[PDB]
Amino acid sequence: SDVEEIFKTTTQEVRQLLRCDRVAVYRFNPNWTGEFVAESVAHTWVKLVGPDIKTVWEDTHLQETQGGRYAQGENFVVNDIYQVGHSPCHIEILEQFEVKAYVIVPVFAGEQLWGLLAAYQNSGTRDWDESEVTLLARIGNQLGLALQQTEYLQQV
Ligand SMILES: *[C@@H](C)[C@H]1/C(=C/c2[nH]c(/C=C3N=C(/C=C4\NC(=O)C(CC)=C4C)C(C)=C\3CCC(=O)O)c(CCC(=O)O)c2C)NC(=O)[C@@H]1C
Repeated sequence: SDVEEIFKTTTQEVRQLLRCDRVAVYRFNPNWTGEFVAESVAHTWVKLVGPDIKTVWEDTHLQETQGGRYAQGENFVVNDIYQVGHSPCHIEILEQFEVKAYVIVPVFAGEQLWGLLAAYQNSGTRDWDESEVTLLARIGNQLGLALQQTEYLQQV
């Protein structure tokens, strides 16, 4: 799968586009277990996707709801995870990644929702601007097209 290389080089660019620290690719497996296939993070932090690589995130919330609002292709922007009035758990994990805000856009590739595209930036208690959110989703879907193209070519 050389297409991953294409993702690697682009994920680093979109990372700078939204002035983010790290940008993760979250794929939905047949069991919706939450597999991270790749992430572009500054060398100043832990890469995460290195020792184990397979970073699973079993979010029973999104699993039971089959993606929830994300299933309808709706994006979500969190300017701050605390101020939003969120419930316990999920937040504890995010705080550990040195992040307090993020943006989630849906990436469709193939027949269903392939995965989500999230970008985080050193806490970042700022407002996610329209210019950033809409471009992130655009590139996300754009990358999914490369997945389709490669699947069409059937790289063997
Ligand atoms: C402990 C209680 C378990 C848990 C519960 C829980 N989750 C949510 C809400 C959300 N879960 C996600 C999932 C993700 N966010 C990411 O950045 C990633 C990596 C890409 C994943 C997998 C999301 C986005 C939400 C918010 C959107 C939504 O609600 O659909 C809640 C509600 C309160 C909250 O939003 O924090 C609860 C109670 N979460 C876990 O991770 C534990 C398994």
